[PDB]
Amino acid sequence: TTIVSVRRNGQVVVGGDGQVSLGNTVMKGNARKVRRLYNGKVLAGFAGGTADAFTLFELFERKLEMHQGHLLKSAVELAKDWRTDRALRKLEAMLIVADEKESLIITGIGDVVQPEEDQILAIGSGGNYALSAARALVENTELSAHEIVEKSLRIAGDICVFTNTNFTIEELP
Amino acid sequence: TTIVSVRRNGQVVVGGDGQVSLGNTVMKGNARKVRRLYNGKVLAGFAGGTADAFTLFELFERKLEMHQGHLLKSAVELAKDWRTDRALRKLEAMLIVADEKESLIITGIGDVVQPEEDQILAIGSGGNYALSAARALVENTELSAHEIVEKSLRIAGDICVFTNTNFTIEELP
Amino acid sequence: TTIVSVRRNGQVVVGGDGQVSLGNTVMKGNARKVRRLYNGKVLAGFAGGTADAFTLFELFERKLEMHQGHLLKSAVELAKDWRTDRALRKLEAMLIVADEKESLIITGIGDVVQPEEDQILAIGSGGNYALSAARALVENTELSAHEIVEKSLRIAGDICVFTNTNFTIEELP
Amino acid sequence: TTIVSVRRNGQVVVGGDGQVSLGNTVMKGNARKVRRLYNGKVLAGFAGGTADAFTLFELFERKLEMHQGHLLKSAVELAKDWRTDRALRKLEAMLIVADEKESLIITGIGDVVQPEEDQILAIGSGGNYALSAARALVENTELSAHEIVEKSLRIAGDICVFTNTNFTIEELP
Amino acid sequence: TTIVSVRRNGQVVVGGDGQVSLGNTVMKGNARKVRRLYNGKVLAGFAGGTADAFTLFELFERKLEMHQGHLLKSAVELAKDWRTDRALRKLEAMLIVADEKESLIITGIGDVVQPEEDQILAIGSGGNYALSAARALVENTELSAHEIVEKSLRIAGDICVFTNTNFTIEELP
Amino acid sequence: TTIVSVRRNGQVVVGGDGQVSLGNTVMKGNARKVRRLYNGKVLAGFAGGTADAFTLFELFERKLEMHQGHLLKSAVELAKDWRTDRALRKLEAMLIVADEKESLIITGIGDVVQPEEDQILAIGSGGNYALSAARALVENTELSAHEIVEKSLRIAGDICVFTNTNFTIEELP
Amino acid sequence: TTIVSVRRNGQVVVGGDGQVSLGNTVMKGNARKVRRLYNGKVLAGFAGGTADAFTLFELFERKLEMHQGHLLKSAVELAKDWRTDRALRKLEAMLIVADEKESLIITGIGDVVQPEEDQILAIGSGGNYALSAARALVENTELSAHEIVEKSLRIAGDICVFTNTNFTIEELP
Amino acid sequence: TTIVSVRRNGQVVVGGDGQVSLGNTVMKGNARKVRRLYNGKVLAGFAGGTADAFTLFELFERKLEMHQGHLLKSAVELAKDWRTDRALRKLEAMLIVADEKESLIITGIGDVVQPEEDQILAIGSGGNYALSAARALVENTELSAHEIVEKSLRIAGDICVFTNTNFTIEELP
Amino acid sequence: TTIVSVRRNGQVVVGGDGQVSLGNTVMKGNARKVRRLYNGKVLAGFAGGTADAFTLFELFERKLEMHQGHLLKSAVELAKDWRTDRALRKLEAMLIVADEKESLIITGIGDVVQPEEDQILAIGSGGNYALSAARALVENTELSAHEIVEKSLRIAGDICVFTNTNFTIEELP
Amino acid sequence: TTIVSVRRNGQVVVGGDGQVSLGNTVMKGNARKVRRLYNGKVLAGFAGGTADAFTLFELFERKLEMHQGHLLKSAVELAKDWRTDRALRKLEAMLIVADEKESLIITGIGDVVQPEEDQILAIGSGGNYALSAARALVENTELSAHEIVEKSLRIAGDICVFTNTNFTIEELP
Amino acid sequence: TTIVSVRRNGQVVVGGDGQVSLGNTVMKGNARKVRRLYNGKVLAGFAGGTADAFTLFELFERKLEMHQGHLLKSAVELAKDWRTDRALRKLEAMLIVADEKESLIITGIGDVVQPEEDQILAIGSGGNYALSAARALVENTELSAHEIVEKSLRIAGDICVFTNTNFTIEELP
Ligand SMILES: [K+]
Ligand SMILES: [K+]
Ligand SMILES: [K+]
Ligand SMILES: [K+]
Ligand SMILES: [K+]
Ligand SMILES: [K+]
Ligand SMILES: [K+]
Ligand SMILES: [K+]
Ligand SMILES: [K+]
Ligand SMILES: [K+]
Ligand SMILES: [K+]
Repeated sequence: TTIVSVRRNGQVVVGGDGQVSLGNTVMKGNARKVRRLYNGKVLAGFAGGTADAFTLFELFERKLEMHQGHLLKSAVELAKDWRTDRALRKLEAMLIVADEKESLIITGIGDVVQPEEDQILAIGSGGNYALSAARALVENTELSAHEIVEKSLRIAGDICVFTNTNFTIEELP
Repeated sequence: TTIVSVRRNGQVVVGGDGQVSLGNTVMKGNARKVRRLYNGKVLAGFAGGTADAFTLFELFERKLEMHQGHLLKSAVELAKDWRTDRALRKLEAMLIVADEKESLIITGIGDVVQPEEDQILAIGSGGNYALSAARALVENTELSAHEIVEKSLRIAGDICVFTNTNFTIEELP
Repeated sequence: TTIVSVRRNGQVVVGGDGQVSLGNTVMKGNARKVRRLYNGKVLAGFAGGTADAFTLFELFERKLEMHQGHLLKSAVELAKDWRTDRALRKLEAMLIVADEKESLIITGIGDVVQPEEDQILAIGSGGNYALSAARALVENTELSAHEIVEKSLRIAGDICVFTNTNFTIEELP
Repeated sequence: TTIVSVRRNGQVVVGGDGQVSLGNTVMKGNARKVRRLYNGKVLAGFAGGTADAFTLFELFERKLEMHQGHLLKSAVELAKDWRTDRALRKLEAMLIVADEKESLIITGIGDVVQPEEDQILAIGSGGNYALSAARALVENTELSAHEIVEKSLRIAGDICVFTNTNFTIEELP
Repeated sequence: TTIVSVRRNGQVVVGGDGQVSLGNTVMKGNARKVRRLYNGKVLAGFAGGTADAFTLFELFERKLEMHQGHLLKSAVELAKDWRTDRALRKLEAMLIVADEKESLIITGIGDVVQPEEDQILAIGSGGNYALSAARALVENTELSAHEIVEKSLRIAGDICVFTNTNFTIEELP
Repeated sequence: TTIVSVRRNGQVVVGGDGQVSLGNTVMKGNARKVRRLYNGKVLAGFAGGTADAFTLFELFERKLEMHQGHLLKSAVELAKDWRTDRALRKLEAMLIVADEKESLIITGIGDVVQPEEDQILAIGSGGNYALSAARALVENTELSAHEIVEKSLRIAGDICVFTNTNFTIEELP
Repeated sequence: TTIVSVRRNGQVVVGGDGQVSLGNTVMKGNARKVRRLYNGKVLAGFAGGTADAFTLFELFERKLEMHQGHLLKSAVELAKDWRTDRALRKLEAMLIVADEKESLIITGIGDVVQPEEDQILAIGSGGNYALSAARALVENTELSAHEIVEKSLRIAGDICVFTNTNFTIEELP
Repeated sequence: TTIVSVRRNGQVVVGGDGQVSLGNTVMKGNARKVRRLYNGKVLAGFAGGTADAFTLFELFERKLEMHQGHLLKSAVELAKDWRTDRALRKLEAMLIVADEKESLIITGIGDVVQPEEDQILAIGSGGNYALSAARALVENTELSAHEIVEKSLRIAGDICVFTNTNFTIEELP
Repeated sequence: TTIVSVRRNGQVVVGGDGQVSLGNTVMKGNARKVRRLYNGKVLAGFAGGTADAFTLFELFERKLEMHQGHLLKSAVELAKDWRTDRALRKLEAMLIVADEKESLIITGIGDVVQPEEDQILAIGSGGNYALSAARALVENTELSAHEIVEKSLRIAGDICVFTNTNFTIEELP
Repeated sequence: TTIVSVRRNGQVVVGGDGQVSLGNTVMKGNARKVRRLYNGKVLAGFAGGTADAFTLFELFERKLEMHQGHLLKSAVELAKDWRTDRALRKLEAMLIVADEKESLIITGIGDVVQPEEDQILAIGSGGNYALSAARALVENTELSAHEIVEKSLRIAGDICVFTNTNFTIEELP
Repeated sequence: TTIVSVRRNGQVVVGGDGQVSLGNTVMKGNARKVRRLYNGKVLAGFAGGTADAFTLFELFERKLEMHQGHLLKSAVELAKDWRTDRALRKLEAMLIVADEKESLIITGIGDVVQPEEDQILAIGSGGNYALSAARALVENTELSAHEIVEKSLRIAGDICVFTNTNFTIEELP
């Protein structure tokens, strides 16, 4: 799995591949791993099971609702519950969330990670290949966030056997 | 075990073999791995223990009763319970459910999987062999869902040591 | 890797994918795994390292030369040396060889092996997926051996994470 | 794999199935597990790798050449080498050898086993099922060695997932 | 343990050995593993602890009472409670029950199971040895069900280290 | 640990050693592993922790009280609870109980074991050495139950590194 | 396996059971584990493979020959070679040797063990059960060495699942 | 991670690196692991997730408030809640807190701990490298606490693969 | 470790980081992992021990010498020996070699890998991060091979905890 | 095993227990583990097999002969041969040797070692218990070396399950 | 164990502690881990078995004799033998060697490591603590090589449980 997000010139993009694997075989090649949340104002990408994703995206929306739409505050609150609720502790996954203000990785191990100054985030088994390609592109070209995400996902798809080249890409605004 | 499902021309078929292997021997040879649930409106097949499967089938029917018979919603709700409940987490198996609208694989690891455009799903140790044969037949012949399921189960049976030639094939007219 | 061979209507075809993997990552995606030997009269596919393949193919040619083009006798002697010499025993590659008369699989651990009446052979991690698709196509369509190999390689490349869709296909017309 | 040997009324028969399983799939289905050695005066069957077996069969014939064709002496000498040689210790398998006087199982763990008064020997994952059926038939019917071997192999085949219905049966008239 | 049942010429027999093992040692050699239930009309054999058996047999009787002697319905309900209750789920015993109409195996993990056309059933570590001997005897002799069970138990007791030769055999004449 | 019981000429004795070990060292060498229960009418020996013993002896007394002092009935009831209560399932141990009528071993794995006709029972790591010596003495001498228990515990103490020679022996009446 | 030796009133006996096991099943039930060596002047019992036994008994005879028939000296020399020869180090087993002067256990771990004052030795998985019974008999009866060996082997056979009751007993003189 | 604190000549300093790792890769290199609490009067460093840290620091502030700035009492109560609540017990972070009076380490497993006479404290995988460098510098130079923390963090960052050289250093002048 | 090679506009470059690690700590941070061979006409990078590197670079030079300086031929010959020589088989590592004609990865598992059409190769734990960045740069910028190698090594150094930023870069010509 | 030596007031004593264990059972309880060498002038204790000890002691004598009774030089040469010869390297015994001048421990892995100012040495699994008791007795009582060794062996025999209380004690008056 | 080497102002010092730990206890406390080799012109220290170390030291001196006393060449040659020789591969340890020109670490895993510009090397479980302290002292004081080594060994000793305060420090004037 590869999910990568880039923010450039007032645009933020989150994109992912479509491969769901079981052991060394492919169960599905067109999964949609990126969704729009909170009245389409938040982009969310997940590396993990769909049902697991629904439970966590559901709660994150409840956090946004009670926390005035503050991404960081909502993210920290989600992480706290995910880290301590006996039910949620069974959900193994990683998430990337982004809104018009900032981008974050949320984990189930009590961490919420902000990006470096280049504003790029990536998760999944192939995430670091997209991250490497994205940083190269951001630091050496004028390409748009959308174009970098597309090119980075492709590079990750050609290296990671668990990442394919069937992408789902969401942009905001 | 091999369970395969094909949907074509308004017909939905789910079938499986009959071999139950204990250790590396044939425990039973005429198991019934596909069943009709929800007043005969749902087909369900399982790869795993018979007792475990019956437990999950009953729970799924309760989810269907709860969510107006909507398959995807019910499957996601079952996957969530399966993922967190102490007793259900001890239940090892994979499920295929199908009604007149859609087909899904349900897992105990937080995944609910929809088929690709071919509308085929397969599970079990021999699942991928039936999947390969079914995809070849759907894309290259005019055979019916029933015929493809029978022919795919037979091909899987000649390759997988744990898959039988004694099939139970159920269809939703 | 997936290498598959089909013989139909006087045509024999051997084709393979192009992925070379190290762990769960791809080192090369355009590998040619099928070669023409014995001045074009023999098609040879291999799952394994290129150095191993070069060694085994050069040794195989030598044998074909001294057995005046007899594939089976040449293969039987190859397998004999393979299990005899401590140097060759270190080679883990798997091979498929085919001429206008017959098709065979040769490995260092299982000596020589012939196909069933359908004359399909497959090796590599994705082999059985290709085999399942090929058997379905031979038994249910009038497709040529080339068409079947191309379609079976594709089906396997869509299921096996170690097999890709960049194929090299050779045919003995 | 199932190899079984029965001696009755001056006839000595050794037979086996034809299934070679790679992982948990049918690698090959028509293997020849029983062979005639020593100018056709010895029958030998093996449970394990084909290459490994051929290596041990060749070594056994050299032992027979060395010890005037005496089966027990040669088997003990083979067992000793198999037990200590660096390369042979890597060879995993069990063997059954039989001539017109006696039958023996040879192992790589320092054992040479003679049959009980029933004069029956069996090896392989399905060996004990064939052993049970053969003992029942020798003690309760007047069937010949050949018939008992065929019927015992078939019974083992319905129980052991790794045993085939394609037999090679050799007899010493 | 080895429990085996054969039905022939209007006679049904269930018999078992008497060894109770803890690790690789024998705690008891004269255990009675076959009992007469439902006032003598039902033969029941079990592989497992005596406390577990007492629990399951008392529960089975209750069901036979409310199902007016119907073995299958009683067994199906037994298996339902077995997988339903957390208390019963802890019971790992395996059972064989037989009346003048039919013979069945019941386990906590595989629910209820019926025999093949030969009407032989077996459970316990030595079960398959008894099954192999019994199938050979049914298919090749005119022996009574009692004779076959006695001879099959003996063959299994001579192969399985956890089965002995002190048998308890019950017959429904 | 070694606990052994012999019943001879109207006398029943239960005795045990005094060693409590942790890993390969001795924590205590004078533990009292045999106690008198039910108004001194029942002898009880335990292989396991003291607190574990107290919990189980406590419950067994409650069983005797509600089951009219019937040892077998009380033992089966204790085993059922021990086998299924989530709390009791954590207690790992074995027990021997004896009254003026009979002797029994109670386990936490759903079994209650009665002695062979020689009326000797033994548990603990050294139990089978005392059992061997006891059977030799019972079958070949006229020694009293008390003397055999004492001599058997001593023999076990000289063989098992986890059994010592500091005994606690209770007799009834 | 159980081999036990007792020396009483000028007679020394070595006896063993006949079971050869592979995993949890019996390969042979009438093996002869005790032999007479050195012109019938030495008794030898072995727990291990037959071929392994032949190699070691062969060398021990060579030691006797060059060491004037001195058992202890010959035993220590055999142990030294067994402990250090790369070939012999592969032989896993234990031996008991006895002559008219003394009895010894020889191991492959650089040890030669003399008996306690009771002059009883035992090896094999069931050896300590025969040892316990033998010591009880020697210390409490007037039975002959032969009778004690026979009764001890029987007691071990009823406890150890890897020891049977088919004995081979040799006496000297 | 490496967090280290040194107190010298009325100055207390706490500093840490900025690497956040997941497995053997870096998720972030500019993390701020040292924060100013209690309106600037308390320096706090942490090894662990940011969500965990936010939780523990908010809880610590609350305690400082009710203990009127008493670091030790506040830390002791923090550690009490940490091991008491099942929610907090899931938090694995390690903390270092320091005010103008004293410096302490607090963890969920080891409660509160104070420094040795040199007043150096360190946590994180690289902690002991920083501690070793700091002890050498305190005992052999006149360097300020700030200089020592900066130099010790650098030495640790050059040895530990999970610690980098992007430091955040806070001082209480 | 990260070694990466790019060939662009008649220039070929091989560069690597300087970190040598033992477990999770750094043994050396300025290792030179790229050398010039064959009279400075060949560039060689290695991921593995220095002594191991010297042995293999030494042999590769011997191959060049006897094979007229043909890189591919020399590489295949080195791989064959490395794959089969008992001494060389102990050397675990990966190598990249380049001359004015082509670039290759040589492994000890019988493989020699040529680059894709972009002519980029990379090995080491961080190799795929440099590979991702290099491909992004080659496909989207006009930067020189030297500049891409430098920027790619840097990106890999910021992600892989086992790769640092102390580079050694060689260019040809 | 426990061997301990104490030197006090011109007396040196070496004593050991008598237990020989195989796994968790006792093969012999009256072993003599301390011997007088060099015509009575050297006391030698050993933890290990008797064959190993015979080998090492005969080799040690030879060295004492050529070093005219010099214990240290003889021991240093012994240790040299021990780690030099592939035959001797297989010997795992541990030794303690003492003469009227000094006491030393010699092992195949740690060469020669001398005692601390208290002149106590101990080897064997129970060694450190004897050492702890001996150090307490030397530092706090006026007891003779013989009394201390006897009392320390007893304390160790009461704690270590592999050490018994049948001691052999030798003293150089 | 902690061995550390520092070179400064023409002085080269190698030192180590004296603790040898067997299991988790202090086997010996005054080991001599640093030795002078090659006619006193080379200093060598080891982390690992004493016997193993002495074997490697002897072999190194032979390499020095072979290569005109050149340290690096000799170290690389030793590393090559250590890497491939069957017996030497069983030798677990790390070495530090130093002469008047250079210092190196030699490993059995194909590595020969030179120090960074600080000219410091350290090995052993406590090596990195001594390394940290030595680097702090070399970069921030004017202490001599000898003083830094002693002070670094002491700091390591307060942190590593396996490192002593009894040092052997050798220097090359
Ligand atoms: K991919
Ligand atoms: K099958
Ligand atoms: K693929
Ligand atoms: K089968
Ligand atoms: K048995
Ligand atoms: K004991
Ligand atoms: K037995
Ligand atoms: K670092
Ligand atoms: K790094
Ligand atoms: K003891
Ligand atoms: K220490």
